[PDB]
Amino acid sequence: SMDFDFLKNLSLEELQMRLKALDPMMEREIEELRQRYTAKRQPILDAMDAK
Amino acid sequence: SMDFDFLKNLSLEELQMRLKALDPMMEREIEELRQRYTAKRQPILDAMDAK
Repeated sequence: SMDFDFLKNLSLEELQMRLKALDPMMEREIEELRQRYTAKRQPILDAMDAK
Repeated sequence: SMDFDFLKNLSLEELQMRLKALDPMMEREIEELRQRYTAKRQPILDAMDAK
């Protein structure tokens, strides 16, 4: 793949660092997702309150 | 919003159903994040293997 073609040009140490960064990056994305879902919830709550 | 104007129409029962559905929806999106980040590990590992 293109990603492999790019990554093969990096040092081993850089590749090790990139591998280790994935889990914390994913965890931050999950936190972002939770914040986006508060904004999905709110209009529904607002509509309930307007009935 | 046109979305809010839609939601205001809905019965309380319909709003409750939508609010409750957001939980499995968010969890499904967390599962997709897991898949996306595992995609990402593979080419890194492949580039490491190739040294």
